[PDB]
Amino acid sequence: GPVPSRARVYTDVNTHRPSEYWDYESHVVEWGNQDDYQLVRKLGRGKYSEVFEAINITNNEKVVVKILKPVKKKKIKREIKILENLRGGPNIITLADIVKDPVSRTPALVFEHVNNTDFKQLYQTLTDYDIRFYMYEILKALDYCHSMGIMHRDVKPHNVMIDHEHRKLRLIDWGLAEFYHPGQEYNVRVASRYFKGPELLVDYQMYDYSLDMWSLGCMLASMIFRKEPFFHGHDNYDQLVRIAKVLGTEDLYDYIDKYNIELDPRFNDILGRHSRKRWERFVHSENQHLVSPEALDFLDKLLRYDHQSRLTAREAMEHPYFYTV
Ligand SMILES: CC(C)c1ccccc1-c1ccc(C[NH3+])cc1Cl
Repeated sequence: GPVPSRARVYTDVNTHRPSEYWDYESHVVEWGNQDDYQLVRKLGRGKYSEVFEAINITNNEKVVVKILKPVKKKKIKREIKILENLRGGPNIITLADIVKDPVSRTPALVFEHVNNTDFKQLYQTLTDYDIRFYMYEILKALDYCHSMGIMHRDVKPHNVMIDHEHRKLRLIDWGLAEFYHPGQEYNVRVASRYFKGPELLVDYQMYDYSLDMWSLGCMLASMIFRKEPFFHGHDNYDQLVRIAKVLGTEDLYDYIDKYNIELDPRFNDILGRHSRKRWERFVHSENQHLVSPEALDFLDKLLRYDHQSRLTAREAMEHPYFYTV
């Protein structure tokens, strides 16, 4: 069978805490008063959620209400417990309240409001220092949730809210987040296609916090090279081929051999043979203002097939790319 693996950092943080911390199924959810909130307008619509701007009538504070389609109760309990555990963490979205709709029995999470601006609109005003600054803010959030024995498992631009005016960043959407337990085999059907790590794509279940560091690398690559998404797969199999076209096929086969992974037969038909590309090959006149040798060295240390070989969030914080922050 596959070779076992464990996180290089925060390995046993959940083993040493009482069951109450990580046993989300036993968590008792208590509802606030839905009448304390007046819906203003629709902001977005997720996979299993509708998002509204609202105001807390009791204190005239603007909030965001995430109305959840109750498809899986266990999943709701998991998101709530994690948000409760991480509440007050650096750059972690604050869960302010949990409420229910009496008539339709619909649960809703209430969050602090963030005056967000999308990636496409943000890029034009972003300087090299700004990317270093915000990347460091994401790292503080990841080092914090990893230290708390939690893997985010859905790191992507749509899950990072940025109020550029106030230079305020918040890591959101903890619906796919999970507690890390060494030796545990997790569901690989997590993260969004473009950000899925190689461990997910080759069905290696014993993954850890390093999954988020791959997703962070995908984000950095799309910014510094202005290629969104960086690895543009059309399905989960094709996603690995797009990674192999950059990282080369040699290091991929070294990875599957190292962990004794049984690669799906479909890959022989589509994977092929690819050289390992130099990161400098993606530099052009439109994107060169956000590229530096430090940026490329840093990217090289995140975007590695071997999940054990990627920088942890704390190691990433110590990289020369962030000496200016
Ligand atoms: C600077 C920032 C951390 C970043 C780096 C790499 C890729 C994208 C982004 C990014 C993330 C979220 C949002 C707002 N939803 C906007 C942007 Cl520009």
